[PDB]
Amino acid sequence: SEESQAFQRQLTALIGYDVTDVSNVHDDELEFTRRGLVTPRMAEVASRDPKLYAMHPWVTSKPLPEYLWKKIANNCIFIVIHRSTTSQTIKVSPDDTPGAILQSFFTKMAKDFVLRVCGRDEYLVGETPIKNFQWVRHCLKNGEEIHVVLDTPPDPALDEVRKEECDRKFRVKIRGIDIPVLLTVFVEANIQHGQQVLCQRRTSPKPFTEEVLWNVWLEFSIKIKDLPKGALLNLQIYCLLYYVNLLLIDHRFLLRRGEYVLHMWQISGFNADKLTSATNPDKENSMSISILLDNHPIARAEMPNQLRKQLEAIIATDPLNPLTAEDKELLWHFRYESLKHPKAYPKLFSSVKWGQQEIVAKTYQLLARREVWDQSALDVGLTMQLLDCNFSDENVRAIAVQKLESLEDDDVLHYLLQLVQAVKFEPYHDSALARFLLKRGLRNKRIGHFLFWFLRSEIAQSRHYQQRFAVILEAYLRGCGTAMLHDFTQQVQVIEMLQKVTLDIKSLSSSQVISQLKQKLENLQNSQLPESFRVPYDPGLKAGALAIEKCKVMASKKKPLWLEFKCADPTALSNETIGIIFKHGDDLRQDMLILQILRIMESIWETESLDLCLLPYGCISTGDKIGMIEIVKDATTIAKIQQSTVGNTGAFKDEVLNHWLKEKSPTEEKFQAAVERFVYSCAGYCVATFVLGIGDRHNDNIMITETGNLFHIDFGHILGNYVPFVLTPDFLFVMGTSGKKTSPHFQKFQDICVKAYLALRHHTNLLIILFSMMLMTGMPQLTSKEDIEYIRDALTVGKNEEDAKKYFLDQIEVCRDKGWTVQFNWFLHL
Ligand SMILES: Cc1ccc(-c2ccc3ncc4c(c3n2)n(C2CCN(C(=O)[C@H](C)O)CC2)c(=O)n4C)cn1
Repeated sequence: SEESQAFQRQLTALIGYDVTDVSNVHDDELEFTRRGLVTPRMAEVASRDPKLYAMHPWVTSKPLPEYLWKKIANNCIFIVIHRSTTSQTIKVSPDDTPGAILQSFFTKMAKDFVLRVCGRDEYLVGETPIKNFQWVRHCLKNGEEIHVVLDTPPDPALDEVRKEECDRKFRVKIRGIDIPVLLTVFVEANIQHGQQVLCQRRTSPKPFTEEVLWNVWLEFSIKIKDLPKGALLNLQIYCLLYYVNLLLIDHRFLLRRGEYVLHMWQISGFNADKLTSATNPDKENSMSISILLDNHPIARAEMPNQLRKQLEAIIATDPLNPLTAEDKELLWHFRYESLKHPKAYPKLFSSVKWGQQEIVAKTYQLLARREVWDQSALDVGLTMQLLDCNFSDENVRAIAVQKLESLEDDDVLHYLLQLVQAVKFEPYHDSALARFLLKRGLRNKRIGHFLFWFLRSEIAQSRHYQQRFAVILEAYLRGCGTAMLHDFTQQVQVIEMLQKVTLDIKSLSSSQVISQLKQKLENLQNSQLPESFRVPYDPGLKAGALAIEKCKVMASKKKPLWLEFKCADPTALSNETIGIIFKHGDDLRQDMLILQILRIMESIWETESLDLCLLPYGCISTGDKIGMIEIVKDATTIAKIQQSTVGNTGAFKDEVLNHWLKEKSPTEEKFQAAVERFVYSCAGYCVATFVLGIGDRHNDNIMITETGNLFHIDFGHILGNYVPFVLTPDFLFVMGTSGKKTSPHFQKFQDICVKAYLALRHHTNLLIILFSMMLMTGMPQLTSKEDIEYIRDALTVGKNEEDAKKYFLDQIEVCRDKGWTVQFNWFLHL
């Protein structure tokens, strides 16, 4: 068509990369996957209830926690309804369904419509108890009234989707390399499967010059018939300067034959990029390498006591404890006993010699007998581990994905960020995981909204993986709907203009500066910007006009914008603005990863009726060293609370914070809250920050609210260029204690710590796989391997709870002993 040739022009502005281009490819895998995805998209589209998908309730089926029942008086919750300007409060039992709340409104008063939340694009539709809606649970948690404005349901029609239509050893010739500019140099060629190295050959050292030829045949000691699907020819160049990869078996199961001229990635300064099947786009600068392939089809007893226990002691250890050869042979030989334990599956499948046809054969035999796995309750940590870089076999990976299909929307959103990062571990573009994320993001607008920005973030700052991601996004967009498709267009229009203002103001560096900013913010507020837009980190909110008066640039080398917006929705029960920081220079990708692990930890604590009161504030990476950050209301930096009444000195006073807190409390009662709120929040971050190894931080990078909530910021600043945590004399002061001593609050502190710390240890393996995946996909440079193992030590694995409660309280003590040494040390950092 012609429209459809322009429709693709919009997608390409939404995606941020051109997926029709075919100039940095060397085969039809991408078109093949774009093509392959057409089906699961239309498949999912045709299956979503059009209504429930237009109104996208945000529900959970988990149990309403204790701390929120004990915040309810008596099976009685209050929902303040709004029609016009009339109010009316009503009684509700936590078990009252939203649909039956109208059989209590068109009947419970006399002398069609659906309940929408005031100020937000959030509804309470569908057959759920209201105690189970997230918004309700958020209003309960922070002591707030539930305001709904009854009105007309959106029209599914606006969601409508636009209409569719041999024993021969393997060998490879290294013709030679060539860099358009500069030593001795040789080529390494490895056959890899899941970080496992099947064979390795080399070249003769040639003289490092702008061109180098070899015309050699490197014969491998692997039979053609023993190549497993998903095996990579991995080509590298030492003097290690460059790598590139090529799948030996292809998306159509063909042995790869022909000539290839592959352009190569440079090292700099382990991680996920190094695994990509993508060649460099930058053909002008990139060293390349030329090669040639011509060579096609593709195809229980008992146990000694000591052995069983030796096997038991293997199954039990954490995901990072290395497997010896003796360990592996033992898992393999007793594989059938090993299959009875879902916990065994990562290590058992790491015992497989994947370079051997017949072994792989038996492994698939093993997978066919999968009932104990199939029948076991979903364990996400177990499941994440089969999706990491250690597994290249499709059938193994796909049984992990099968296990994820049972996640309800709530939990998909907890792990969405890292499931999307996990795509980098997929050997091929079309996978069960890439299709799984398609389905869940086509079924649910909140998942799909977030999926858009996660994918879009990667496309804009990763050339290693943008193509694969581009293809997944396109497939998403062709199924989200015109409504959302238009809503996504509003959003990108806005954040591209603001990024522009962001980078511009940044270069201009002040007295003058404050002038320009306000002036550019005057332009955009005409007929270039639309009237409003969903805040990307909180799809619930629509931002209207820029409170120009309130906007500003900030003191900070790289100089972020402090923007504020009016809520674009009239039914908004207040006139508080929406506050966003736009910033360049920080790797906000790392911040996303840490923030989301924080939400997971909050969630692990919920399982055990704890609320450690963290503030994982919204954060969306939009490009390389650029993105936006949600503003927390009524907050200041801890430093600043010191700079207030000691002023830019370092002469740290122990009394200031408990003063500032009383200085900000409306009463003495609300003051105690701010002290209740503080001791929890302080311990929440102390534990969480210590586990991740980002607890040794600087005074300026920690904040509090005029109501007691502590929370860390800037997590890129450490994991991004890099005492146990931070439990300082000022913090302890609010906790009643001084120097060396004790008090009722401080002990409470310690009891909340030890509970929280222990509660995370219950989920050791989960945390470890998440930490481990984070470093590989999001911490460039910071891998080493011996970075990974930190969280092993941190979570004090192998130790008893008793040894555990101990170790943490001691970690706490290094906080009393050091006092100010470090904060002052960080200050003295000029
Ligand atoms: C990487 C990174 C950057 C910013 C933030 C961040 C997050 C929430 C904030 N809320 C209020 C507030 C902030 C905030 N800064 N800020 C600052 C903190 C310091 N800052 C930085 O960029 C630090 C120095 O790197 C600018 C934003 C405020 O002033 N207020 C009131 C988190 N991570």
